[PDB]
Amino acid sequence: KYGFDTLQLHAGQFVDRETKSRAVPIYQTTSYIFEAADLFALIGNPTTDVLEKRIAALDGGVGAVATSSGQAAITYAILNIARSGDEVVAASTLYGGTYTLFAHTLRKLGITVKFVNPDYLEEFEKAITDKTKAIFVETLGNPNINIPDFEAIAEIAHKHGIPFIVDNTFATPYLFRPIEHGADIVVYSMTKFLGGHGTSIAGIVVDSGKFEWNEKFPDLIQPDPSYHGLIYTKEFGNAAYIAKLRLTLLRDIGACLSPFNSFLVLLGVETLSLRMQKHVDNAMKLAKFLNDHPKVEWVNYPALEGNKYYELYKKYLPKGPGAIFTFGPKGGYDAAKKIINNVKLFSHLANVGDAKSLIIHPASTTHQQLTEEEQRAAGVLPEMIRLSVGIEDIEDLIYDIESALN
Amino acid sequence: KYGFDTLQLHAGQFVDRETKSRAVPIYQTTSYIFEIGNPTTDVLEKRIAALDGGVGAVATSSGQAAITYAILNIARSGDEVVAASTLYGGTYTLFAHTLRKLGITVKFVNPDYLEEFEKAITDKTKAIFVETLGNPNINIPDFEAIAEIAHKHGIPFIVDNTFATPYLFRPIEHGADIVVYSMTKFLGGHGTSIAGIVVDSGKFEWNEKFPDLIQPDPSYHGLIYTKEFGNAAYIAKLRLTLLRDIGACLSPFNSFLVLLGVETLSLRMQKHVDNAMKLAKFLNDHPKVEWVNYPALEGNKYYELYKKYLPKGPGAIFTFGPKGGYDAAKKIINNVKLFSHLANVGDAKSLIIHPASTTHQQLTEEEQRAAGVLPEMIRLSVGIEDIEDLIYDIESALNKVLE
Amino acid sequence: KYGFDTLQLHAGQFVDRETKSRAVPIYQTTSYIFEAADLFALIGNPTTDVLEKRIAALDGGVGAVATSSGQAAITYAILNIARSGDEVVAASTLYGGTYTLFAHTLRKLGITVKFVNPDYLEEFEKAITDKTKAIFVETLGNPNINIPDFEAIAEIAHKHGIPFIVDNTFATPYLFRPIEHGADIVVYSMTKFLGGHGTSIAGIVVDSGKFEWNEKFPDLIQPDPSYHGLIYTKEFGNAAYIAKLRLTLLRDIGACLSPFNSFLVLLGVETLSLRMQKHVDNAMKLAKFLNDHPKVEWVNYPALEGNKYYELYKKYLPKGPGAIFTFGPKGGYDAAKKIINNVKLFSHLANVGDAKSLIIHPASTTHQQLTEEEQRAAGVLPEMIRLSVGIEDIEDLIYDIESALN
Amino acid sequence: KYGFDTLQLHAGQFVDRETKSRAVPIYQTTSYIFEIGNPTTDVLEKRIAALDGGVGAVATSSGQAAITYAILNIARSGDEVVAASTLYGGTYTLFAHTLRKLGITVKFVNPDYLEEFEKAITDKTKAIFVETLGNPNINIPDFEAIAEIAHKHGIPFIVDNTFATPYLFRPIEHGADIVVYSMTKFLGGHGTSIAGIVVDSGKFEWNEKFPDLIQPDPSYHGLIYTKEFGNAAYIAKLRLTLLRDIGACLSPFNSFLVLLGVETLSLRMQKHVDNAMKLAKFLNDHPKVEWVNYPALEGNKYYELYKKYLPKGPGAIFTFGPKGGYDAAKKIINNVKLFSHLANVGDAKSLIIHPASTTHQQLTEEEQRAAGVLPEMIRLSVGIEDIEDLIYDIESALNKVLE
Repeated sequence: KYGFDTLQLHAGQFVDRETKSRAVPIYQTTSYIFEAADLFALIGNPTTDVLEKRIAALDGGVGAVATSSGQAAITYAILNIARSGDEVVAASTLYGGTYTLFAHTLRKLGITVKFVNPDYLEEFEKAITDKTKAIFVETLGNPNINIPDFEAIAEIAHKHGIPFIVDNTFATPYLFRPIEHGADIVVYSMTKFLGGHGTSIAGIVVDSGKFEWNEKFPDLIQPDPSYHGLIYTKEFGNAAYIAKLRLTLLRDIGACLSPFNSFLVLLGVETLSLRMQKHVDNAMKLAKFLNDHPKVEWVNYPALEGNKYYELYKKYLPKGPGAIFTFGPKGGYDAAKKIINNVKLFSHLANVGDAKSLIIHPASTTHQQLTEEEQRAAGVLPEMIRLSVGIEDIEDLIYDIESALN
Repeated sequence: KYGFDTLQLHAGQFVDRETKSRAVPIYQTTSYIFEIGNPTTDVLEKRIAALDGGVGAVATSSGQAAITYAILNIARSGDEVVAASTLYGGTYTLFAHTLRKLGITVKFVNPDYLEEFEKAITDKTKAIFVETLGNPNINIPDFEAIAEIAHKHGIPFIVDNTFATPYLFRPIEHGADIVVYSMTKFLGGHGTSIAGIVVDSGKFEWNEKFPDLIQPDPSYHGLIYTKEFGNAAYIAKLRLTLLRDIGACLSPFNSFLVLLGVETLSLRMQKHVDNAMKLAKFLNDHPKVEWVNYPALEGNKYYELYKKYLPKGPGAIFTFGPKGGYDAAKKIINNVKLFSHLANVGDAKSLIIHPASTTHQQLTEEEQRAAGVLPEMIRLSVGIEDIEDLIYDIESALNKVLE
Repeated sequence: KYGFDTLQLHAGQFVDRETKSRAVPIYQTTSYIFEAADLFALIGNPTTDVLEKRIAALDGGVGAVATSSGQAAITYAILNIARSGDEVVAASTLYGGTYTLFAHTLRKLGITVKFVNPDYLEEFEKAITDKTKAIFVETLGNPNINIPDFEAIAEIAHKHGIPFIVDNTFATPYLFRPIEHGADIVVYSMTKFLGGHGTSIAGIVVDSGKFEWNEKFPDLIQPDPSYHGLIYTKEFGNAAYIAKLRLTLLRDIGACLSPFNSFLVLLGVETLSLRMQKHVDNAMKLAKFLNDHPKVEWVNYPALEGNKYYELYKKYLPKGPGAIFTFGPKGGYDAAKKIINNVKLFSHLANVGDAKSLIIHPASTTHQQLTEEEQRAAGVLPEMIRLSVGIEDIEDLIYDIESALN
Repeated sequence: KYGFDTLQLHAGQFVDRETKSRAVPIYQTTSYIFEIGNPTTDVLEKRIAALDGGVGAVATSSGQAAITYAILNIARSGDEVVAASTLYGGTYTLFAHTLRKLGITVKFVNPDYLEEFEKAITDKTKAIFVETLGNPNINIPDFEAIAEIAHKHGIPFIVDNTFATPYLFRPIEHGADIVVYSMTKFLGGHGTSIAGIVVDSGKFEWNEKFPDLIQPDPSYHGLIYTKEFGNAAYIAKLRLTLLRDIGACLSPFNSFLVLLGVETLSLRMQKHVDNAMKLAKFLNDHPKVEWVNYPALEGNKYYELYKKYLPKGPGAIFTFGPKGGYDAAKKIINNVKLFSHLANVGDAKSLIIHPASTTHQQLTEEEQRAAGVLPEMIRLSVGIEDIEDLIYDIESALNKVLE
């Protein structure tokens, strides 16, 4: 039973018996020489396999599959247990890319995603049908930074015999271990905080090994004709789901992570606890600064007294409810734009989860094509600025924003 | 108007206005500051487009992803694709299992029988799909003939050109509308990087069978692709919808490494087919070899189609069968010192596999032969080694086999 | 005036005007297209240039040249101001690679290095001649972890008109800024703590711009015939030394850093303050644990009350005197070897400065070919174990060593 | 006993017993656990050794470092080297400035005059140094003749073979004892990675002039190199002393990228000299061209030496001079669209420079000509583009020049 800081440094890392190299070698190879039939009768990469086993260990899961992106990890997590004609219940407060994946791309493939408001538990239960195969929520939703009641939602999932999937991108295992709170599957965009340096697009699917695969999931308990009548729950025990994801979806769609990307993401995971503790300390200080400023109208961060999600922050995310929060300057839309155009240290771009501090005015950029009614419905107000708080000196971040506010 | 060797080295490559670097910088970044795609990857997309005579291309994380994207861009649950039975094992499973689960029924036809294609097409069919050189029979389909059958029914002709590359065959010149590659193989050429790509000709006029291309897309703010992008509608939809939503994107580093391979494509591919033909000949005359299946051998069913569609040489992959059966094959596999025993093809290095004692051992002798795998079949991917050393290595192995 | 944490993240990083990429692009290129004569009439790489400017900023210097290794950085730092027939005064308590460079490789090139005992200041002064061109010391010497009196040694250097060069590899700018204490040139093996992940061999030379180049350094104040009578102190102002190092030694010997290596080292520098604070907190706790253990004879770490360098730790290295220290188990040579062979978390290898914890018994490995008299003279005792304390959980490192001790 | 194309692809490359990966893994590590060098870099060292017929090689961070190491391994303060005057500008400055400061006097001789070599040798001389194809005159020295002069005086013959590579010339077959390369150039071939290498023949018997090789080394625990390593004494000393002490080591990543280039060396280098010769011919007949200097042109002073030492083609670099002087040269440089204006050579891409208006503009017309740079001299590095496109680009540029 090693601590978090040991595990983020060492977990899944065997020493190569050829060279004995201390660093993980970059196995930039398409293929491997055979001993051959027993390999195919029962793919992967040895660099990636370290990152896979490391994330599994940090979340306390049985195994993981890395993918080329967060988007591909989400796609794979659903398509592994949902076929044409099936349904998924999802929180409405999703990442834009997740919404369009769910509402459009998947809908065309015959998977119907029913969006509910995650603050209302009755709405989850009321949306479940015979066809429903999973409940999906984000740890901290977009763009509102809402925290769902994980245990309550998990009780609903399990009562109906479906898995609970949590996208934990905004927190990482350092701030929240969804499997400790009823989650059966965890997904990340490792592109964001897990990777940490804005270098490498990557995703991963983590299986708890805690879900009893039932008659609602026949492809997991019945002969697979692609592997000559292999039963995943017989051959792979509690790891049936993640084995099937590798052997079917990674084999067939091939959203695979380059070993070079796995390598770079591992450099980030090596410092995860250190980066994430600095992220949250900086976010809370900057949130408390803006929430007392005369040029600021409102601040939306769960750790601020009065926020609807304050009691859910203290229960589920005691170390800090991520490092992303929104605020509204006084002066509306035109004031927000002046702030974007006057910051010198915050970087103006659409992404979150870099070591560097990030700013965006979604109403003047990402959401500019939509009406204000459409923007408000999507959780975007005219004055709303989103911060992704990096690991710079907090005095420099306060100075930069305070200077723009003036 | 530049020639193949110039484009393979220069096409899609701008000089950066910051540094003016002559090499393609590796933009290993997640994000860009404001005043989708990647500038390293962009060079490779334009380069493959230019080499095939296409209007544009989208890079993917694998050939498998390129094929998936290429179909999913124009087919949804309840639609159909007509594909050749002669598919790489991974394409067959994608089509017959994964796309089936997504409610897309793929109808398999014997690509020797042009009529078998016309029969398989229905109202709901959205494309015809074939490989230039089929797995594992090394069969050349009648492209022009199949393209006419597709165009008669107002649907695109999709060609997997992995085994040929644009140097040996440009499917667009012979009626293909979309071209897909596993760049993992010969385009890459060095066995380092897994990559795919979809290439749009921009020749096909999209109709009422492809509504998401001619009608407004809710997915991208009520935009019409044919209106905004003209002949580039298909490749734009693929990027803006599937590459965004499913995100099977290619590493900038992998793009860098595939570009390095593409700079020598004409050079490598010429040596490949020069080595492949000499070795195919050698084995065809050897008294311990029962049969060799390579279309450039006189008597092969696909010789005229080689001389027509693939005059420079019909790829560098062929299947030979030793007198001696499974045992002889196993013995040759276990005795080669230069040929590398693995499951991939398309490396600069010569590769060998005996599917019957490896990949296809779980199937019965009957189930094997039903998938076009003979018990005695050895597949070769012929590398750019000295042909004398390759002949010697195989001849040395053949001398450990009985008569 | 930005803080350390901002500078380690942002310093030297311009946004590319082509792509606007937030991450530093890897410019893996041998050459660049011309506008051409004015370029050569007045080389480098744009990825490396970020790392160069970043380290200069963290040390408060005027500029830096990255090299292929710490060894090449030291070679370049001496050869830039010392020719055949010249001399250097160096502390005896040097890295093995530095000693052999100084005693053998350089001696053959006609540069005579006079070794003094750095604890005795009179010995520095007594070793200086008309031919002497520099004093060289390590921040924390090998293998004894000795701290020189930087200011006192710097007063001696400057009294005689020679620069003071400090190898700061074991501390990094987070724990010690040698230029604040009289140093004119700083060198690092970025291979070690600066890089932080045991991935990339790299070195760097940092010029203070604070040394008035005098008649003892004619190549810096007189026409250079290689650049058609260019005078470095005229053309490059206070940056004469580092400009000459680039234009002569990097051009002629070509110990250049791959842009890929510069990239990876920058990923490490991004988290330098966070990694180094964890390194020192872990080292002090493990040092205090061993220094009170009944199975341990002695512990040599400056931060322990009683150590000769305790008063010099508190003055020069208040945050913590690096993360490398030696100890002697009771039971001598054979006990030390049992410890090496029984640790499961500490990695057995010759290097220092990884995120991972490192152990070596120099008398049974690195120094095995030498006599005990020869070993003792080199500062190696039979029982001496060297630890490089990583950033794992301190409970796991204590458990691992405590288990071996038993 | 394998041929060049097989070795360039396979030599020095083991299958890893952990993963059995077919590609050379990138061992981007500082350190290794106990039960100097790098296993990625090791493959490249053995591969270049095998290609030249050498006993071993040491990779360096640059050609400049390889040359430095190669000299410093057998010379110290107070010694001498005899080098050709015809050196790449960087070698000249290393020799005449940096090595001078380290008390090593380099004596420069006109390599056309075999006698000028014998005169320059003294008691204190430790090597003879030349480039296969000199800069910028493209002169071929009489290797065998110079090797005899070196061996008569009991000193090694060192050849910079950067411009040829082992495919076009193996200096060891013509009397060289040490071979150095800038792998940055043609060995690399893709303009991505700066790298050098020293190759030891193991043919030279070290004598009392080289004491640190025949006597005990204090530096490495009183070991004698000739006793412990036999014929590999020189290359072992270089690794164990200079690579350790000065640490100009090659990135494992750079080693990976140079290996990818070396896999196609025979293929690229053949196209280079096929393009170089056609274009040299074209310019030699063009009425706006006064002179072309390439040894494969009949009438050139080095034609017989080409036909002897370099039958496949005397590299792909040559100097031409337009009728019109400095101005015409500047005009051609400013009008080319395919040739890239930069200071390097040895890329797959065609390169051009006009040293007189660029690298050598600070010198007077007199000081230029003294360094073998004519005011009208244009140097070309001829790439692997279609020769038609290269001819066209130059002809197009020549049509913006007056008569």
